[PDB]
Amino acid sequence: LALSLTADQMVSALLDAEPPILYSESMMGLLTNLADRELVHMINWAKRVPGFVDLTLHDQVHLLESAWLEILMIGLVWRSMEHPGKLLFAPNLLLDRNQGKSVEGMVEIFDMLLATSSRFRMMNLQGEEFVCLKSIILLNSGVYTFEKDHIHRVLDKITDTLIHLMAKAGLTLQQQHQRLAQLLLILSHIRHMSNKGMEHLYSM
Amino acid sequence: LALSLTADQMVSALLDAEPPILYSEPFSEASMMGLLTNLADRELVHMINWAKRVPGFVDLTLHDQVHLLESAWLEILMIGLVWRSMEHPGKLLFAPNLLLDRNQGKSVEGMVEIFDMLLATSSRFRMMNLQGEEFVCLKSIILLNSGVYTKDHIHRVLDKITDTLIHLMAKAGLTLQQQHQRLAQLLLILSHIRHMSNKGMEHLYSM
Ligand SMILES: COCc1cc(O)cc2c1O[C@@H](c1ccc(O)cc1)[C@H]1CCC[C@@H]21
Ligand SMILES: COCc1cc(O)cc2c1O[C@@H](c1ccc(O)cc1)[C@H]1CCC[C@@H]21
Repeated sequence: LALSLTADQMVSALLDAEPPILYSESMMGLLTNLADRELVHMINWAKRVPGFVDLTLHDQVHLLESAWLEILMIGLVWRSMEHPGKLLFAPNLLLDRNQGKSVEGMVEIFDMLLATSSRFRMMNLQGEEFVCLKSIILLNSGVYTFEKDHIHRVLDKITDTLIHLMAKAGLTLQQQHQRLAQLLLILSHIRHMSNKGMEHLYSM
Repeated sequence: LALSLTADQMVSALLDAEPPILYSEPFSEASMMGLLTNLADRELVHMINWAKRVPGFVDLTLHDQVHLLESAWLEILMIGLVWRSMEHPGKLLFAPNLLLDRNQGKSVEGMVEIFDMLLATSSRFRMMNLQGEEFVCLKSIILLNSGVYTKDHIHRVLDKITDTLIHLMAKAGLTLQQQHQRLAQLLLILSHIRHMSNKGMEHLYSM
């Protein structure tokens, strides 16, 4: 199972499962087109998430319907870290705050996205950490609105992994749990952005 | 000065700051909505007082104090609700003289879903053996984290609360591994309370 993998194997597995950075092929049409092409990859990525495929098809689908937008958003935020003030939706679709105002109600979400991006930059989020957070989001957003014990052992597994990475990075015990906490609190914001995002979508 | 408190002082200050449990005054969609809102308005007053006793909160500008309370008040009301609904399986203790089960949620249009979410969370708390000391720490984190990205001072209090939480677990006898694992389970649930607050605002803003 996934419960038997070591911290290094979990990370290595997660890294190798990573989806590719897709390209942007009226504003909304590009984002939905890009988002929809991204969705196909997400699914195949989910199946590579240790612990995921051990669930019933119904649960696998419930977990994806629940977190797909948070997942797209954390990926968006991730590739935007080295472009302060901008959101890199795709290598050929990097938009800034002003371009957001273009669509109705999008400036509020952009600012939250940029803010979450600064936070990651300010924190120096590592790629190894990032893939862990993304998996935690997958297994955690639909888990309370549903197996369950399995999901919780896997989440503890990823937590161990996260801590393991910090230990190796050289952080002290106290820094380790302080960072884990900071990283996890950010998921609340991502959850919040996803909710706003859904509202913005449903109104179209 | 709040950044100078020890894990034990932090706990004491938080438990002392705790606001009181209020009482409410078949239900129709109209009266039930009035009972809940009346209770909420009265609770909000004590929350603001409680907010001011949260280490580092008053050190913030008035504009930031208002932003934090404005974005987190429902999450705070709901975590309090979930907390006092632990011992009452399948029910929500909005107040002693107001314990509603899921069926009394259908009374209001589209509230039964918020109800199921709230109840599930209550189960998770019960299931996790959530302790009052841990509970006051989460509530505080909720307050300070809800609008922090929409600052340096705020993150130190948070780190202070993280250490307290761990401290509480260490004393309880959990191994280092169990400490980090429990810390995560607790924090991942704030993600769900956030969602509930969000669906809650939608429902409230809907009428
Ligand atoms: C960004 O504002 C949220 C947002 C608001 C909205 O009304 C519509 C959309 C939004 O994010 C876009 C997105 C595209 C690619 C990504 O990697 C992430 C998100 C797509 C996702 C679904 C429709 C469209
Ligand atoms: C199902 O609750 C969501 C909910 C939906 C809604 O449309 C209206 C309300 C709700 O929660 C109630 C609540 C009252 C006391 C508490 O301790 C916690 C929540 C109050 C809070 C603001 C208006 C009312």
